[PDB]
Order: sequence, then C-alpha cells, then structure tokens
Amino acid sequence: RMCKTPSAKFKGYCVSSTNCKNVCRTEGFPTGSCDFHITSRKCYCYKPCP
Repeated sequence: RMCKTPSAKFKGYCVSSTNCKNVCRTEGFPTGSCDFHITSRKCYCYKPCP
C-alpha cells in the first residue's frame, strides 16, 4: 500500500517542496509534496506501507 504522511519533522513554513523532500527522505518517505495552507502550511509526503 502507499500512504500519505504529514511531515513530522517539517512544520511551519513550507517554502519549497524540494526542501520538505529532504526532511521526508531522511525520515523514510520517497515521494514528497507541499500542500496548501488550511490552518497552517502543510507538507505531505508518501510512505510505502504493507
């Protein structure tokens, strides 16, 4: 399965998605993408799940 996971170590200002990817790929998420700010600016990276 493929899951979506909010960047745990990246919260606040998501200036660029590529910057977020660095954090996400360090945590263990191959694919990363920045989203639109609802309450705060979010970043959602994807995690391969069983």
